[PDB]
Amino acid sequence: IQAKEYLENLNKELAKRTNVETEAAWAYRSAITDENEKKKNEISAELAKFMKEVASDTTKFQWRSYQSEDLKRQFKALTKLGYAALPEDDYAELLDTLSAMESNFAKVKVCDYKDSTKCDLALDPEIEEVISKSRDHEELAYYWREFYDKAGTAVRSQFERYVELNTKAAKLNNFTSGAEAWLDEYEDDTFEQQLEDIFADIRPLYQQIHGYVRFRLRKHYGDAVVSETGPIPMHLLGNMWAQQWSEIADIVSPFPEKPLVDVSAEMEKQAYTPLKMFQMGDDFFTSMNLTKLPQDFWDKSIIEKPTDGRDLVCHASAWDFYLIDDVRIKQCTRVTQDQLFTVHHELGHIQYFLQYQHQPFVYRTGANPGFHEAVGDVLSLSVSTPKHLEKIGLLKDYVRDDEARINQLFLTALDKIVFLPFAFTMDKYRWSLFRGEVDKANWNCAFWKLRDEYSGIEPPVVRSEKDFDAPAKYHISADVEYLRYLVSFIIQFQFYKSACIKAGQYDPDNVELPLDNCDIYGSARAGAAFHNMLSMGASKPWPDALEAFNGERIMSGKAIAEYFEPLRVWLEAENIKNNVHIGWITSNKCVSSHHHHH
Ligand SMILES: C[C@H](CS)C(=O)N1CCC[C@H]1C(=O)O
Ligand SMILES: [Zn+2]
Repeated sequence: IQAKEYLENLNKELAKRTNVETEAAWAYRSAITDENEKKKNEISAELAKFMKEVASDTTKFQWRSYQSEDLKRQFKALTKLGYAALPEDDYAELLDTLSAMESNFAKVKVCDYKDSTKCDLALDPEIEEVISKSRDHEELAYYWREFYDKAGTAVRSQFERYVELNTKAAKLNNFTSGAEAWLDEYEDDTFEQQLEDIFADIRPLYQQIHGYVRFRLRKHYGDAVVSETGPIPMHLLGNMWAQQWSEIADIVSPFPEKPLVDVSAEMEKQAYTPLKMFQMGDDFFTSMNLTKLPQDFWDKSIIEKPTDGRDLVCHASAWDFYLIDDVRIKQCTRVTQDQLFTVHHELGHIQYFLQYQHQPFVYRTGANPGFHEAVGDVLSLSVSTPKHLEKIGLLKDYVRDDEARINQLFLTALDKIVFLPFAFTMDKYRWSLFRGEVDKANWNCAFWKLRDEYSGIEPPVVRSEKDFDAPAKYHISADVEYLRYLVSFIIQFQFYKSACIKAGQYDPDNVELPLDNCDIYGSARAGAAFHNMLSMGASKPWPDALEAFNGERIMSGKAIAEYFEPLRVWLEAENIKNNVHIGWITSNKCVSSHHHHH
């Protein structure tokens, strides 16, 4: 019998019913009120029951024996019930606990280090600016400590029941745990190992940047503050979680003398605005014959932090309302070079949305979560190059010295190479929890030992099992899988390298056309490749989506390394010239107790 009629009917409903859920999720996250929180959870509970019933109806159709896939593909996916598999009581309890951590994160406020009266400083604007600009280790320590105690510790209990229900829901779907359930999204039994492999190839590179940054930081802050051979004290790497270090390029770039690609201040001087930035981002896509932003986007998107005293979630995000042309972004945008990439990052999501609207709801997602987080980053890479920044006048007079090129790759290494091990630890940690590998009595150290092993970083002050820091990371609090980023930072280079080749910008043979300097801006063959891939949306396992992009079907490290080759070689020499220590000894920042009040 034909269920193509069934599925078509059903997807159309799901897309209708998810629309409702999406408007409540979006109202909440634009204005955190209990009422909005209640409506939001209400809708999901409702949707959850529909799914349960929709799931039992499919027992009618024995698709495990059907003929054509796609159809046979839509059932395997529509019957994979996530948290909705949980009985009524638990699903609701999960939503509550899930709401608790999300709003706790977003509602954090600390008191200004030099004015204990204020206490209205928030993470997005204020704190992120301090961690990023201050050069007083004691002040960055203050803000580190103040933020991790509120954002992580305060929500340890909820986080524990979250893992419990997460696990419960995963066994309810025939998965080993929540861990193996996330991995399933990549449809490949050897995925984790492929990633463990690639990380190994780039690690050596990671351990040359590490010792170097540590060299300057220690030269700048001093021996007493940063020690040689020891892991790098966070709070000093310019990022609350140390996932990216570009913010401290003013003190660790090898050539601050040679032009620094810091368009950030030339932006502010030119009166750049959030709106202008989105429009610039709209341009790149249309330049590539990609789809232009629809009218609902400019009408509904929130692109600047609301000015009232209301609470909201401001960790940038893009929304697919599952209709036709109703896509919106919510960003607390600021005029700075990092935010500029972010806009593009977000538009990468929007693009994908538009690219697969026609697809049956079930397939309206990304081929492999990795693909979703990479689109917009590929354009960002182009925008970051001297070529494209001069072309738009955000870099007046610039000379490609040679040692100016080193900066152009080094400033990129702090966000792209450096990130690889951070994102890997994020899920390795949550995987070890989902799997019963760790004892609740060691939950907070496993996280730090893990930040130690892979990143060589440690907290500003001693923490203990009394604290719980993992939740200080938005995604841990909001339950958002993180492996998608690791995969993105790898393959986004695979995309970029092919785009530039299809575009007349990259030639491996001769020079004058180096990978780190193509712009693909205005490239039609590029957007073309980007259309064959995006338009598919989950309709096929990812090896097929990629193959639609460049004929290849494998994920590899042959992209970042080739891109950062000139940097890697420049460092080895430099590290011997300065006698720079490589590698680090285990950390002494995870313990338990100890006070001097007798
Ligand atoms: C806003 C995006 C997701 S749409 C995000 O969370 N990113 C982008 C890069 C890293 C990571 C982060 O902020 O931790
Ligand atoms: Zn994203």
